[PDB]
Amino acid sequence: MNIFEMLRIDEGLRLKIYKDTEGYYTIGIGHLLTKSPSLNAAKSELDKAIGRNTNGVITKDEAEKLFNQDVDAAVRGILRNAKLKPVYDSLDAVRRAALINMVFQMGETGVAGFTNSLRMLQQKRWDEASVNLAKSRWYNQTPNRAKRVITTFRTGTWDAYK
Ligand SMILES: [Cl-]
Ligand SMILES: [Cl-]
Repeated sequence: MNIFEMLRIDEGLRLKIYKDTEGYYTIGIGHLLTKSPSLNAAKSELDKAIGRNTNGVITKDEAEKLFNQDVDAAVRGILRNAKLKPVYDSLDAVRRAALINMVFQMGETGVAGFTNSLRMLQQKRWDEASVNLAKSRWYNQTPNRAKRVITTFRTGTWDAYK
C-alpha cells in the first residue's frame, strides 16, 4: 500500500463532474474544482485544469494526471508549512501517508488547525492523538474515512486499508 493507493480507496474515481460530500464540484480522484454553486464555473475550471474543452468529462489518464499533481502539491504544502513540517519529519513512513491524506482532504490550513493532535502525534502519544483527532467536525462528517486515517495514526500499519 502507498499514499496513491490509499487515497484512491478514500476518494474513488469518477470521470464526470460530481458533487463531493460537502456539495462541491469535483472530478477524478478527489480533485476539487470550485466551491461555487455554478456548474458552469466548474466546467470552466475543469477546462483550464486539463487544457482542453472537456464538456465536463475526462479520461482515466487525465484523472490520474490531476491526481499526481495533487499528491505532489499536498506533500510540498506540508514541507513548506512551519506547523506541519516538524510533525511530518518526526513520523514513520506509514503515518506520514496519514498526514498527507488529511492535507489532501482538507487542505494545509485546515490540518494546521489541529494544534493539539499535531502535538500529540509529534510526541508519539498514539492513543491520545487518536482520541483528540475524533473530536472534530472531520470525524463527525466523514466518520468511515476519518476512522481509517485515525487507525493508521494509532497503529502505524495499513490494517484499516486491507
Ligand atoms: Cl489544477
Ligand atoms: Cl466517510
